[PDB]
Amino acid sequence: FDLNDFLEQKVLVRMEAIINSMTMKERAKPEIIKGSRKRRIAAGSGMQVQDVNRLLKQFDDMQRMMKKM
RNA sequence: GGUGGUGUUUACCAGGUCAGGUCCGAAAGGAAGCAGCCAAGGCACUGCC
Repeated sequence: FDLNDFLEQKVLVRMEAIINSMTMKERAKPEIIKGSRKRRIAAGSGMQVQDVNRLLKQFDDMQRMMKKM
C-alpha cells in the first residue's frame, strides 16, 4: 500500500494537491520525505509543512492497518 | 574538447511550461509555482571535426 493507492481515496481536494506535488520515488517509499522534501512538497501544493506532516501521518494510519489485516 | 547519435540516469538549489493546489483581487483578472513534461546535466557507447 504505497501513496499511489492512498491517493485514489477544497476538503480533500487539498489532500490530493499535496501528493500531486510528490515524485514517483516519494509516493512509492515515503520513508524518504525528510525536511528538505517537505519544504518542497508543501510550497508545491500551496500548503505548509505542518499540512504535509498531517497527510503524512494520515497515510501511516491508513497504512499500518493494511500491514495488520 | 566541439558537434551529432543511442542507451541510462537526475526531488528542491536564479532553464521553459505548468495539471493539480496556493496567493492577491469585490470583480475583471493578476502572481509565484510542485509533480509531469521539455530542455539541460551526469555515466557510458558511438559518427564526424
